[PDB]
This record gives sequence, structure tokens and C-alpha cells, in this order.
Amino acid sequence: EHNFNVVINAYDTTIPELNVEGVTVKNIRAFNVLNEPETLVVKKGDAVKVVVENKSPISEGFSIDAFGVQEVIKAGETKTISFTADKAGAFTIWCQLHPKNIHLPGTLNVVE
Amino acid sequence: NFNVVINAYDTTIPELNVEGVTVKNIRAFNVLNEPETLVVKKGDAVKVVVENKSPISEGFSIDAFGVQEVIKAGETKTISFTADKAGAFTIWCQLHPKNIHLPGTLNVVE
Amino acid sequence: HNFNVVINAYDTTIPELNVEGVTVKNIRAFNVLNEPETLVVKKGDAVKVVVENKSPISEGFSIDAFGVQEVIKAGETKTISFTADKAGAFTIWCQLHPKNIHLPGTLNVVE
Ligand SMILES: [Cu+2]
Ligand SMILES: [Cu+2]
Ligand SMILES: [Cu+2]
Repeated sequence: EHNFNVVINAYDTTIPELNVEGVTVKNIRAFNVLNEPETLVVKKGDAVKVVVENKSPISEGFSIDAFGVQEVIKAGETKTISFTADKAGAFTIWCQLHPKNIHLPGTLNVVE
Repeated sequence: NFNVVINAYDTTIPELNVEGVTVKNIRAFNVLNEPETLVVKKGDAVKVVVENKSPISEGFSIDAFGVQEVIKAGETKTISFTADKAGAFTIWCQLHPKNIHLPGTLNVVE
Repeated sequence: HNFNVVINAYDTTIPELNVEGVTVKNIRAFNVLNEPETLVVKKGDAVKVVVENKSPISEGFSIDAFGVQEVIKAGETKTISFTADKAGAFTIWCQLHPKNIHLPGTLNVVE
């Protein structure tokens, strides 16, 4: 395990009624695509390798502007994304294909 | 020693105007771990005090280190394990949909 | 040394999503996101966070552990700074809106 494993999953949740242990919640409807895990932490200078498996039914994106990373993983495909974390800081990991509050963003933290 | 509070949010806002900006038909139910992210160095022992403020029992799991607990509503449970592996691991609830009780991350840095 | 966090509002409504043969219906989600959500520093570090608010309304940026309770006017930028003198994981949240609308983040102070 010299690299990170990230699974992109789609979640289609429709629960018009939920009563658990006597507590009730109504009209729940949320659709989202998640990166699991969302956060990747590395040291400055580290050679980063992220094996992204897209389990979403559609093509998904993986982007980190700071390091020119911008990929599109086909549905069911697995792509290894590699780059060198030559800059310290916090950088958003996002999908350039869907609304950010649908396919929620993650973070790449490069510590000193 | 970490402190994570699990909170549930039942938000419903058909319409609301603030600073001249109108938002409509907002309906969202979610359970969240606060904080969501935990960062440790490889090899050190981890003690996570999880306080569940959700009205129902919640889950806290991290497969890589065989962690998986069910915390009753209003209860507090101390999770302890050793981060003997470096990487990024999903902290999730095994009881509810992933996009309802949003996942977090345990990062084990070398 | 100076992080860059951008707060964005998203008003998403998709009656019917149709892409590559997949169909999802009645999608509606309104959220405010801090981008990036996670900040990792070392104990004792002087932290500076340039918070740019792209939200059409006032937004909050708070970190209880370090007495950070700030409000950023719509479309304005504010530099928040403090010393991370305690190790741990601390919630970065908005004190103005519901936690599940304006999703929380984390400030991680490692030894
Ligand atoms: Cu996406
Ligand atoms: Cu849960
Ligand atoms: Cu807010």
C-alpha cells in the first residue's frame, strides 16, 4: 500500500417515512455522490498516487487545481492518479462534472 | 484523545428571505460527526470519545482497524485502537445511508 | 501560512437527471460549502486563513477551541488568524446557518 484508495459511490435515498425507536422523520430525499475517503493527508514533497475506483453509475470527476489534476473516471473504471505534492497547504478535491453540493468535495492536505 | 459529537439535523424551510435573497423548498435531514476528520501518526494509540446527541442510536466504524460501535441515543462511548497502518480511512455509520449520516475520515500519517 | 478558504452557496434543483442512460428524479439540495473544508496544521503553528465569502449573504466561520467566531459579509474577504496551541481535531462551523445546510469542516492540529 504505497498509495491511497478512493471509492466514488452514488447514493439515491428516498425515505418518505422513517420511525426508528419511536423517533420519526418524514420526506427524506437525498441524492449524492461521495468520495470515500474524502480527505487525503500527505507530507510536502511526497509522491502521491491515488487509485480511484468509480462505482457511480455515471462518469465521475476528480480534480485538484493546485497540482493540475483533472481526471474523468468512467463508470465502473479504476484510474490511478499520480502527482507530486510540491506545495504545502489545503486543496479542494472536487468533481468538475456535477454540482458540488451533489457530488460533495474533499480535501488534500499537504503538511510541512 | 479525540472528542466527536454526533448530531442530527432536521431542517425544513419552504421559504425564507434573508438580505434580499430568497431560498425555497429546503428539506434536509442529516446526522453529522463533529469533527468529521481525525488525523494521527502511524503507530500511536487513538482514543476517541464519541458522544451521541442524536435521538436514535448511531454507528461509528473504521474497517481498517476493526472499529465498529453502536452508540445508544444520548450515550457516550470511548473508542480505542492503534493506527498501525498509514493511509486514509473512511469513518462511517453502518446503520444509516451514507448520504444521510455523512462519512468522515481518519488519516494516519507516517 | 495563509490558507485559502472559499465559502460558496449552491441552490441545486434537478427535477430529472438524465446522463449516460441513468435516471434520477426529484433532486433538490441547497448547501453552503467551505472549500476546502479541512485544514491540517502542527501544534504551535501561527494560522492565517483568508476567507473569501462568495455566498450572497453573511457567512460564519467559527472554531470554538481557539475562540474563532467570525462573520464574513456577503462577497467580502476576511483574514482570520490564531495560534493552534492545542493538538486535536476541531470543528470548523457556521454559527449563522443549520449545520446540515452549511456543512462543517475540520481544523486538525497534529503534534
Ligand atoms: Cu461527480
Ligand atoms: Cu448514523
Ligand atoms: Cu453559513
